[PDB]
Formats: sequence, structure tokens, C-alpha cells
Amino acid sequence: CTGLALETKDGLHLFGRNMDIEYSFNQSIIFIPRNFKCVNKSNKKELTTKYAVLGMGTIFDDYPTFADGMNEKGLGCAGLNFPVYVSYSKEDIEGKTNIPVYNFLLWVLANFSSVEEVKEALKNANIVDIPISENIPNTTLHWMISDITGKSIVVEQTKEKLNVFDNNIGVLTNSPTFDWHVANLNQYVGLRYNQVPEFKLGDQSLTALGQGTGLVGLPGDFTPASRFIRVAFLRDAMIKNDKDSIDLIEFFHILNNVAMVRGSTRTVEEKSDLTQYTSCMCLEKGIYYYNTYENNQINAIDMNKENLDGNEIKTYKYNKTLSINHVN
Amino acid sequence: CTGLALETKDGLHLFGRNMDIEYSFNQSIIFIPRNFKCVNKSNKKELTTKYAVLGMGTIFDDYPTFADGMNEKGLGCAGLNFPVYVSYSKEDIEGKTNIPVYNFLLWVLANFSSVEEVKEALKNANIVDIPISENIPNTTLHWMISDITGKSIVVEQTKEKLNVFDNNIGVLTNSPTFDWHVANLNQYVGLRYNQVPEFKLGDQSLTALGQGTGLVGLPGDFTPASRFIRVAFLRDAMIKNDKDSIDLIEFFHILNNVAMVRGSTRTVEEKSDLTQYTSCMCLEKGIYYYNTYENNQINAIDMNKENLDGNEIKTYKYNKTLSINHVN
Amino acid sequence: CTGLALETKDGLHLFGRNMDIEYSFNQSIIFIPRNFKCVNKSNKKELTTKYAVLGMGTIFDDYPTFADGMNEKGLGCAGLNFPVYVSYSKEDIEGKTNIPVYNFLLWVLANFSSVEEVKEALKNANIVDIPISENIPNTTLHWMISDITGKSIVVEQTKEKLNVFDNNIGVLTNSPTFDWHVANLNQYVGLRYNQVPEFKLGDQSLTALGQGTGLVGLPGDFTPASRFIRVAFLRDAMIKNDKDSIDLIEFFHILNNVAMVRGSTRTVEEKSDLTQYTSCMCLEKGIYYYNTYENNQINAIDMNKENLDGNEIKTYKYNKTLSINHVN
Amino acid sequence: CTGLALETKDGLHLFGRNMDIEYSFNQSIIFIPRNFKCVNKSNKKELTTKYAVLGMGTIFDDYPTFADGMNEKGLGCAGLNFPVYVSYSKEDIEGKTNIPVYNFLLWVLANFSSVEEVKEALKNANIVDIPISENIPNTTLHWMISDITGKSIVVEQTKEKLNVFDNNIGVLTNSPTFDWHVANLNQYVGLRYNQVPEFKLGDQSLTALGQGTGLVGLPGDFTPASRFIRVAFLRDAMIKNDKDSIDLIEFFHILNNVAMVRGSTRTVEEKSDLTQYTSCMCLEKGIYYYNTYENNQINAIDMNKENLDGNEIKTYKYNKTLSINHVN
Ligand SMILES: C[C@H](CCC(=O)O)[C@H]1CC[C@H]2[C@@H]3CC[C@@H]4C[C@H](O)CC[C@]4(C)[C@H]3C[C@H](O)[C@]12C
Ligand SMILES: C[C@H](CCC(=O)O)[C@H]1CC[C@H]2[C@@H]3CC[C@@H]4C[C@H](O)CC[C@]4(C)[C@H]3C[C@H](O)[C@]12C
Ligand SMILES: C[C@H](CCC(=O)O)[C@H]1CC[C@H]2[C@@H]3CC[C@@H]4C[C@H](O)CC[C@]4(C)[C@H]3C[C@H](O)[C@]12C
Ligand SMILES: C[C@H](CCC(=O)O)[C@H]1CC[C@H]2[C@@H]3CC[C@@H]4C[C@H](O)CC[C@]4(C)[C@H]3C[C@H](O)[C@]12C
Repeated sequence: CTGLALETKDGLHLFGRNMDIEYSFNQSIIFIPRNFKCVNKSNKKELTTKYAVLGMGTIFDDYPTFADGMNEKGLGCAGLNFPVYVSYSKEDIEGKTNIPVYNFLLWVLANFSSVEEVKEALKNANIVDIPISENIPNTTLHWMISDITGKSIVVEQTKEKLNVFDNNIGVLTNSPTFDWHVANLNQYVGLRYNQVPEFKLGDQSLTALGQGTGLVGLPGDFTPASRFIRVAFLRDAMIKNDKDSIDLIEFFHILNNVAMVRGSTRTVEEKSDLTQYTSCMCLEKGIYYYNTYENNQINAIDMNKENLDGNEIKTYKYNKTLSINHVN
Repeated sequence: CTGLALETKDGLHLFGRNMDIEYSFNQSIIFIPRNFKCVNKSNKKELTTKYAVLGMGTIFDDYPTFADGMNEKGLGCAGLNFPVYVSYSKEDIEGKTNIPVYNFLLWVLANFSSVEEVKEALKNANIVDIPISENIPNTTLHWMISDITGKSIVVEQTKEKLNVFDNNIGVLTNSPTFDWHVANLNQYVGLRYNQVPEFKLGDQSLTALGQGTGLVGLPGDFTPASRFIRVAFLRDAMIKNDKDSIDLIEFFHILNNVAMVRGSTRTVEEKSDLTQYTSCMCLEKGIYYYNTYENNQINAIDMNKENLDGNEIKTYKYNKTLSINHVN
Repeated sequence: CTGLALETKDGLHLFGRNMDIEYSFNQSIIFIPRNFKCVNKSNKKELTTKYAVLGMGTIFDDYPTFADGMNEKGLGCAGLNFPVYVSYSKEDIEGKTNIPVYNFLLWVLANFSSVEEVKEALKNANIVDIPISENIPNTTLHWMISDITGKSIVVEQTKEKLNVFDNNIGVLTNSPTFDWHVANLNQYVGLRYNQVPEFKLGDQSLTALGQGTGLVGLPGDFTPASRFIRVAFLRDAMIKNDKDSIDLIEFFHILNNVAMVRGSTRTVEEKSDLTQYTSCMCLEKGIYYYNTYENNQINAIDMNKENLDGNEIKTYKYNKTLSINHVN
Repeated sequence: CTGLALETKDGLHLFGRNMDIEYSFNQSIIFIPRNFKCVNKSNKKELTTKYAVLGMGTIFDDYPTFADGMNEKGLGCAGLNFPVYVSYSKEDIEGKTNIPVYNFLLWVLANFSSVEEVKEALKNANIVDIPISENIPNTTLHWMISDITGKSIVVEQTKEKLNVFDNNIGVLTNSPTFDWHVANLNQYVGLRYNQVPEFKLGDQSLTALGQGTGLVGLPGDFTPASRFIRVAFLRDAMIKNDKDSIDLIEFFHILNNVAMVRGSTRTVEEKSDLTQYTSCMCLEKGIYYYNTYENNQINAIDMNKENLDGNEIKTYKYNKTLSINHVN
């Protein structure tokens, strides 16, 4: 997975992600109105939304759980795989705000209006490995949270504590921990976006054979660390050189570079890991944009067109049918 | 630029390219019917089409010139940048079939029905640096040619001779020469598509932190050599592991990985080099599919819907307006 | 700098380092006998040796300070540059065992007989930035400690605490922190020491063009992170495949691979960073072996030949005069 | 193997090589005086030396054959492995100067005084796969030739022709062909010897964590292509920044960086490929310097101390016994 936050030329804030998995999670785009009571049937735990929510998720055992989404106030959150270095408590910890893994994303979006509000609430928080149903293990996760102020944070629970990092990179991938990736960026201080046309090697003249010689050394594989480096620098380059050109499609161009392609990222179970979908939320406007591996046309769902004072969950069908514009 | 040939699950043959440039060439999708006489006004040279042609190009000084295209017989050709190691003759060479640089692509498509036919015609061919108009230098180019048999060739004129390579890789980028890239592939024999989950480093257990550990070492920059390596192995992996899944969208997924992103590939003139468009021709069906940097929705133009016995050139407008599916 | 611990075919334990600096520190090989009182004239602080010590260092303002060394009991310690992430206290911390930066190495060797003894003593230790003389800033350092049991530890003081890591890698370089490097090793689980002779790329046969195709992707620069990776895997490979062949010269072969070469590692002050010397201590035998950038012949100083019950510091001259064996 | 030519601060010319093999070839340092008739017993072919010769080789079936050496006139030649792209004729070609593979090095040194003389003689030359004895296949080889003018050439016979390249890089390794490696250098125009201390990544400050950030992207494995890149740039950096410091030991520092280490370069036959020896010839002085994997002390054999008008081949024993300077 790759998370990305990007400000447009008009001052709007985009936040979204690549979803990198080898399976379907029966996903749909889920809208939840204000004052809606979500009840988990297995453990009787309840959540009533303060703010309306829109995002990608699934309804499991009659309970909504999210992969990424936003609320009506322009707060966004995405859950990304975090298989190594993660540690959840087995049960509730006395004196803490205990949040089940499956419910963390919804807990953020339903309750808070800003990154600053979330940061305060997380000071005494603990993420607990309570199954959504039966005894099913929760997915190993860490979260990126971003809002209309342009501020982003990263939430990672380890065996030590619940870490909340300020994210000045604007990106997130997977393991290792966020501080590891930030330190890893320092190894690439020698990268250059500007073409290096020549090098005088003593008696031999060296000439650039094509565009892009400044970035030689950039890692090209699909590991979380390599993807983190690529997205961090691609984002930086666009902001530095083309701030006044940043719009919706640019978000997708950045994430396309770190997208997994069928056949080349094979799991030990011999399945192809794919970028199943790419989502981009315009936080101010409350519009959820996305495309899929099967259908690259961007689809838009505007939460503000729905009744925020409604009484039911509304779902929209995940679009995996290629949409072609037939010109003639 | 990156050229790609790919066979689908149904046995159809896709051929196309990323167009990587920092400028617009006033491009449109151009259809030329059978028996159409193309006259160059500056040098009075003429070409009358035997076969109908469809592809991306421009009409310069009243004369059509192509970036990539196909004919009605399922022969495809793409012209890609070749700034180093290229050498054209200044004038016609006696006893040779002399083809002006700007006219090579059209010469291939208008006259021949197969790769085998082209190969025979190229034995005594020479590419000459005749300006399309005025004294304007021709773009430095090499060509990939592919047909419905699945065979591909690469055409490169150097100071030595006009080279015609059998292309068993299914890909092409830019400089250096094709044989250089083929030899460069040998450096990556150690790549693996299958996950490497662990490594026992004596007393230290090493564990994969995410998917993709087998491809560590793959180059991630945007130079022609690095892009060649990436597209070659991404293509190979898909054919090996997912032959029965290959369809139209897979072509775009492969090329997306080597697409240039605004801001990060800066020329010495301080302009952003971009993948302006991505084309994919279904050679059997005569359908030209493409999307653009601005609009990622795939557009389709079917040459077989047009009158192949028509009397005029027909053009279709280059689509750079983002097409979004508004769901609600 | 690069630290290395290696067990020989006979069961002896070698420990030593590359010294990577752009300057001379007026170094000599220093022997200190038992019961010798070292007095710092500037701050009146005193240290009386329990065990005899031998290693590379300098006598500054009449006080001995070490770069690397061992004691008579087979305990070894090396101080390596640690410019980022280091944090010393400005003054003594109440209730802690406060050790000045310049004196840490000698404090370890003079007082303790084993890694286990040191580990216990470090639990309540604190490293303080007390100048050796005047107001001169101490070098930013972290330490590797190793003994005749084959156990190694890494000592790093950060803004959080004094960290003592178990070192199961057998190596150390410079910044970032030790846990960062250990996690970085996981990115290279795909490395192979065994030749990969071929790769079938569909219709194209790829053949290894020379030996070493399994390690493609290994970083080749001279940064601390890249050097850590190289030494870790070179060491692992030798132990796995040639345990029964490991002797003195093998230690030097490993470190030669990460040695800096004049001209190519230039500081911002435009000086060449060099591997000034390479030391290798046979811990059981008490022999300090070393060579230098100028003279590659290995020199040996045996501490057990000296009087351990002596009354004076004894120094031996740093050998930087090339020693050639003239055969004819 | 890695060949290197380097000019010293005093204007002397050093030429030599790493010998990278997994076996012993019963090597000794061989001196052949002037006017000495070498007779091959198996094929009755004869060679009488014009100039006296000194270098590493072996006496096989009573016939001397060389790995690397020089003559009394300051001409040097080294034979390096060339397993791919090599092509020898099966028999003598009519009208050509036919030279058996095993005899090429000696043919160069025994007959010619300069690179220019050799270049002229090679115009009509052909290298033939005649066995030294029995039906034993000759080693696949290419050659580097260098003299006291500082000029170097590379000799490679392919299926096309006998190629003689001007070598302006000052280095050679193994396969692919020399022109391939020269073109490969162009991919690294973005390398920098000078430290890059920082990078402003928008809201995140990136800081160099150690020396060497300018060379990130340099390949670190032991393949011929990677070694070629490393030696080319290490040599260039030393000449650019430290021309007035270049002496004998610097030659060894450069080659040490590309030396193979026991255990990590394993052949398909499960043997460790090693840098068995490193030779450095001072061409003006006629001194052959070398060390070995087992003994790193440099040994010197001066051909000018021998009788150049002698009547016998003289050999000196290959030194593989570690020479240590015991100080106390
Ligand atoms: C799809 C996202 C994000 C995962 C990722 O980005 O790696 C994850 C986050 C939480 C995940 C759910 C947690 C509870 C369940 C765990 C089961 O073992 C699989 C189904 C469920 C219902 C999961 C489905 C899906 O796998 C979710 C919604
Ligand atoms: C766009 C393709 C492919 C270029 C590439 O892939 O790099 C190229 C191939 C031939 C090119 C034309 C050749 C003749 C002209 C040369 C002028 O200096 C620029 C305009 C023209 C009319 C060119 C426009 C455009 O640049 C074309 C059509
Ligand atoms: C040489 C080693 C190791 C340094 C390294 O490996 O980077 C270091 C460790 C402690 C260092 C000494 C600390 C105190 C002094 C600090 C001064 O600013 C330079 C001279 C002194 C006397 C230093 C000399 C030298 O620089 C030493 C002995
Ligand atoms: C050692 C050098 C250089 C090889 C290299 O650098 O790879 C080579 C060059 C020519 C080689 C000789 C050629 C003829 C023989 C071929 C046999 O199959 C092995 C023994 C002999 C006598 C070889 C021994 C040795 O292998 C030599 C002397």
C-alpha cells in the first residue's frame, strides 16, 4: 500500500492510497450519515457517528469496517498493511481509550473534525486485537490521517507504545516503522531531478544517453521501503517544480509509479499481489475519487450530494468493468 | 519512450507505446484510406498508400507524419527517440531504397502487410536526413515493427549500416543500441518474481518486511536503460504467471510503471518530460486505443468502421480533457 | 569506520576495525600495564587500570585516549564515528555511573574482563560530554565491544537513553542507530552467494556474463549504511561456506571491500576520507595486528611479551612506510 | 579479473591486474632473456624472443605461457577472462598473422617495443584456438596492452573480427565487449565524489548521515560490469583530486575495492572465486610488484637486475606465505 497527501494548485487537499492486496475484501464505497448507530453483533460494542462518513470498506457480519475514507469535516484516514513491528494488546488496558483494530478508522472519522483533535485523543489511546467476529485475527495495520489544514500524522502501535508521528513527507507505505523510512530518506540526498548531461572522465567524455540521469540509484522494486523512497521524491519534485500545475490526475500519476503489476509480485502462496484500486479524496469537497485494476476510469462519489441527516447506510458498487470512450 | 508488444489471453496481438516528450507536436489520430496520394510540397516527393493506415501523428506543411500506427493488415510501427548512436545519410545513396526520416513510419505501414515483408524490403534500405520542410532537422529515431504473427523487429541506422534486429524481448526504449540493451538484460539473471520470505544470516534471522523482496536491485529511475529492464521483466512475469489473464488493461499497467511523472524528469531547458500519451493497438481488430497525461480514460478509434476505400484523410481530436464517471 | 568480529578455524576470536578519517590523530600503539594511574590534568579525573591494555590511541595533554584496543583478559573495544542520533549529557547525572566520552574505551578495557561484566556495568551508566582539555568538543562516537566468548555488543547513547544492543551481525559502521541497520538487512533477503548461470526470459535466453550474478543489487558506495550491508553479507558468506578456512588474512580481505580510497570520498572541506589503518586483534593471544594506508604489510605487537606488572606507559610507532620484500 | 593503468606523481607508468580465479595454475614469476627460443613440443611451433620478458605465468608441457607481464622496453600486457562474445578460428586463416590463444601475450611482449608497434601488427592478425598440448581448450581471453607513453589498448576477437580499441578509461574487466562497458559508463554521469551534505525535501530536512552520499547508486557486486564501473570512477577520482599523491600503494587500494573475497562469489561447482593475486608493473623500471590472497606483503622482482643476455629461463616462487612484521 502507498498513502499520499497532495495540495492542488487551487489550495485544495487530496488524500488517498494504493490498495495493494492479492484478494478481494468484498469492498464497496460506504456512506454513513450522522447519528447512525453501528452495532457489532459478536461483542455488542457500539459506535454512533457524530460526523457523516464516506470511504472504501466492507460490511462484515452486519458491521461496517473501512480501508480508507473521510468525514464531512475534511478529515481523512487510511489503513495500510503493517505486518512487521506491529503489536496490539490482547485485551482492554485499564485507564486507556481502547479501540479494536477493525474499528480504528471509523472511530477516527466518526468522532473528530481535525488532525489536532485526533492527536489529543490518541495520547491515552490503545489499539486492541478484538476480533470483528468469531476468533478471526485482525489485519496488521498502521494508519495515515490527514485534513484540510494540510497536516498529516502516522499512527503505529508497537510493543513499546502507541506512536503518533508528524508526517512532513506526505507519504506512507508499509513496514518498517515510520521513523525508519524517514531516516532511510537521508541515504538519497544525492538524487537530482535536473538532467546531468555530461561527465568528464579524464580522457573519456561521458554523455547522457537519455533523460533521467540525475535519479540513477532510485530503487525500482515493489518493497515498502523502495516504494516509500519513490513516492517521497516524486511528490517533492512535483511540488518544487510544478506547484501551480497540481490537480486530480497528478495524484494518480504519482501513485501509478509504485503500483503493483500482475505477475511480478508473487506471494509465497503463488498469487499475484496487485494495486487493486487507487483512491483520491478531495477533503474540502467531500468527493471520493477512485479507479481499479480492471477499470482505470476515475469514478466520483460526492458525500455532500447524499443526505447527511439520513437514517440508513448507503453503498455504491465497486467498479471493475473497463469503461472505454468509443470515438467512432 | 517505451514500446511494448503483448499477446492477449484470446490470442490477439497488442502493440503500442508510451510517448515521452516535454512538448506537444500538434498531434491527432490520423486515418488514411487506400490509394491516397501524399505529396510533400517542399521536396515534391510522393507516397500513395496501398493499405489504409491509422495512428497518432501530425500534418506538417500539409504532409502527414506519424509517431506510431498500424495498417489494415495488422502491421504496426512505432518511432521512438534515438539521440545517441544514430546516423542518417545527408543525401540519397545510389543503389539503395532511400527513405526520408520523417516518412519511414508511413512508408512501412502504407506498403507492407507483414514483418517478413518489411524485413526483405529493409535489406537494401537507407534512411536519409531529408527535411520535411525548410532545413528543419529530423527527430533522431529508431523504430519497432510488429504484426499479427507475434513477431517483432527493431530498426536502427548507425554510422556502420541499417540494422534490423529480431526482437525476442517484446520491448524497446531509447539509446543505446538494441544489442546493448539485450546484453544488459544478462546482468539481471538473479531477479525473482517469487517472494523471498527469509534469509538466515548466521545468528541473525532476516525476515521479509513486505512483498517484493525477489526483485530488489531492479533500477527505478527513468533513463532508457532502466526503463528497458523494468518493462522487459514486468512483461516476462505476466506471460509466465498470468498468460490466461492478459487483456487490454494489462498493457497499460505495464507501461504505467515506466511512465514519466511531472516534475521529476527535468530537461536542461528546465521543462518536465512527461508520458504525454499511451497507445495500444489491437492489430487483428484495427482498433487504436489510447489515453493521455491529462485524461486517463482509454479512447478507442476503430479503423474498420471508416471507409478504407475513402478519398480523404480523416483526423480525430487528441483527448486531453479528464473524463470522470460521476456515480451520484 | 567498520568494525568486525570473526572466529578463526582454530576457534580464536578476531576483533578490529577500519579507521576512516581524513586526518591524523597523532596515533601510536599504546600499552598500559596493570595498576597504572592515568590522571587528566585539566579536570583532575583519575583512572587506575585493573587490567593491562593494548591498542591504537594518542596521548593528549599527557592523557591516553583510545580509538580501539583490548585488555589482557581478551576483552576488545572499538570507538567508531556516530555523528547523527548521538546525544551526550552536558554534565554528570546524579545517581549514574558517569563516563566522559574520551575515556569510555579505556574505562571498558581497564576495568572489566568480559562482555557480560560490561553489560551489567552499563545498566546504570551515562556518557558525559566532558572535554579532555580546554573546551574541545568530544568526537561523536558509538562503541563495539567483543570478547573471547564470541559475544559482541553495541553501545549507543541517544537523547532517550544509553542503549546496549546484542550484536548478532558481527559488524558495525556509523550512523544511523544499530537497530536501523539491523532492520535494513531485511531488504537484502534476496541476495545469493551462489552463481545464477541463466534466466529464461520467454523467447530470450539470458546467460550470466561473469561470476557474481547472485549479489546484483548489493550497494557499492562508501556510506555507513552501504558498508554495513556489504560487511554483514561478506562475513556471513565466509562463515557459511569457508568456516574451516578463516584465518588472519581473511579478516583483512573482508574489511578491504569497505575501505575508502583516496580521491573518491571527498568531504565538504575538500579532503580525501581514507581508511587510514586496519586493525585486527587476536583476543586470546593478546596480539594487536594492523596495517596502514601507506604500508599494507601487517605489523604485530604482542602485549603478553611486555611486562604486565610494569610501571610505565609504552608506545610503539605508527608504521606508515611501505615495506616491500625485494626478491632479487 | 580487473586490469588497471595508472600514472604516478613522478610520471612513471604502472600497469597490472587482479587475477580472479577459483584455482591454481601452477604459477610462478617467469623471466625470459633476449634471443631465447621457446619450442612447443606438441605442435612444433617456435618463438624466439627479441626483448627480455618478465611476468606471471606457468610452464606447461615445457612451454611458457603468461597471465600478465612486461618487456624490457616498457610494454605491458595482461590476459583477462572473456567467456562470452569471444570467438577464435579453429585453424589458421590464409593471409593472416595467426597467433595461438595461449601464445598471444608472449607474442606481444617478445616482439614489440610499444603500443603503436602492436597496433600496426594487429591489423592483419588472427587469434587461433590451437591447443598448447593434446586437445585441451584454450582459456577464453581478451587482452589489455599498455606502455610508457601512457597509451592503452584492448584486444578482443569476436565472430566478426579482431577488434583493437583505444582505451581512454584505463581499465578492463571481463564480458561483455569493451564498447559495451564504455557505453555503460554513460549511465553513471550523475555520480559525485564530493559530499552532498543536505537535501531540502519540502517540509522535511534531509541530512547526510555519513561520508559518501555523492556516490550512492554505485554497484557493489562482483560481476565484471559492476567492477568495471567501480574501478573506472575510483581511478578517475584519484587522478582528478590527488594526481600529485599517486604512488605504488594507491594502485593496490583501487584494485582492493574490486577484489573477490572467500565465500561470497561461489561458482556453480561450489568453489570460492578469489582475487588470487594483484600485480603492478612499473613499466619504466621493469619491476614486477605483486601480492597474493594468502600474503598481502608486496614482493618485487626487478628484471633489470637479471642478465637480459642470459641463456636460460629463470623462475621465482609464487609467495603465498603471510609475511608479518613482528614489532616486539
Ligand atoms: C482492506 C483493509 C486494509 C488492508 C490493507 O491495506 O492491507 C482491511 C483493514 C481491516 C480489514 C478487516 C478487519 C476484520 C476482518 C479480518 C479478516 O481477516 C478479513 C476480513 C475483515 C473484515 C477485514 C477486511 C479487510 O482486509 C480490512 C477492511
Ligand atoms: C512525435 C514523433 C516521435 C518522437 C519521439 O518519440 O521522440 C516524431 C517523429 C518524427 C517527428 C516529426 C519529424 C519532422 C518535423 C521535425 C521538427 O523538428 C518537429 C516537427 C516534425 C513534424 C516532427 C514532429 C514529431 O516530433 C515527430 C512526428
Ligand atoms: C580516533 C578516535 C576514533 C574516531 C573515529 O573513529 O571516528 C577518536 C575517539 C576519541 C578521540 C579523541 C577525543 C578527545 C579529543 C577531541 C578533539 O576534537 C581531537 C583530539 C582528541 C584527543 C580525539 C582524537 C581522536 O579523534 C579520538 C581518539
Ligand atoms: C591464468 C591465465 C589467465 C586466465 C584468466 O585471467 O582468466 C591463463 C591464460 C592462458 C592460460 C593457459 C592456456 C593453456 C592451458 C589451458 C588449460 O585449460 C589450463 C592450463 C593452461 C596452461 C592455461 C593456464 C592459465 O589458465 C592461463 C595461463
